[PDB]
Amino acid sequence: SNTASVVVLCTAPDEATAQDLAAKVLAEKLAACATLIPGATSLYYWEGKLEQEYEVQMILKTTVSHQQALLECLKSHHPYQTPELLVLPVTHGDTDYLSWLNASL
Amino acid sequence: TASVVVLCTAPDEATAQDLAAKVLAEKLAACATLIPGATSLYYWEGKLEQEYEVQMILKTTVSHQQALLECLKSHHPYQTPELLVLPVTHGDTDYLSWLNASLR
Amino acid sequence: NTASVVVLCTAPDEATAQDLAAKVLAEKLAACATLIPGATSLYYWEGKLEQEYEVQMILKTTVSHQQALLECLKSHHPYQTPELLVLPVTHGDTDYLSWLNASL
Repeated sequence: SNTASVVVLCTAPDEATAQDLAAKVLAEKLAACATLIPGATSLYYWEGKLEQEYEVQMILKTTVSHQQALLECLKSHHPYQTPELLVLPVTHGDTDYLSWLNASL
Repeated sequence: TASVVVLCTAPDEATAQDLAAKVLAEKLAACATLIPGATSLYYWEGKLEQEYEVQMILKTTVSHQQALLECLKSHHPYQTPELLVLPVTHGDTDYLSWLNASLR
Repeated sequence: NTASVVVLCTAPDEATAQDLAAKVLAEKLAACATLIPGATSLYYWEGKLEQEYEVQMILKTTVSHQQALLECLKSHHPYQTPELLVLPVTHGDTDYLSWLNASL
């Protein structure tokens, strides 16, 4: 059987950072795959001020058994103090793809 | 305190940015990420439509999700825009703390 | 009114993504498909870091159709084993969800 999987959402200030973060967690085998979507814009209040920054949206694939380690790793290498680090559950997926995801870890 | 992620689409960046600033000011979401350059396909009144759109991803909590949806829906140019809620099973403690603190 | 879900699938290019979306829509296995080109997928293969420019697909459907959608998507997909993951929708705008269920 395959271990339950998840997708992790994280945002980086730019493409270089996003790729460095992705390369690192992939090497550490904490994620099986990482999708980087550049050209994004994030709006949020930071200490009372409305900010609007350019960001690269990251979507990382891994399993529940690695999510904790993945977030800890991402947070350490991330330039931001409190980066976006959210985990969404994958309730279902193609069996063979999930096997590859599991095998990659 | 359970966090959730909300999916919404807008016709252009101006409208998307307007929607975000609005819900952020009302403290119904802590953050909104906009992704332009997208395309949506769906049937409408019998024909397959293909529209250029901006994908929105907002972060909030279960306690605020309903109010967030109503507000977005109200200011959205469309009558029935995409408004979907996905559950967050885990997240960095500090980020989640910041998210909750940013809400109403 | 069946529970809805969102399906993530990655396509190698814009043409493939639109063809896949049109196909599943015609088959009534999804209600809507959002395509985000310009995405980069990173993963190890044969021992070396692969970097592919792809299209991120986000499809809307219900749990009663998730399995059929995945099978249709995989079959028409040019890759042998494309990314095919299902995320649950725990909530959403009532009218939107009704339209979603009705489109199926």
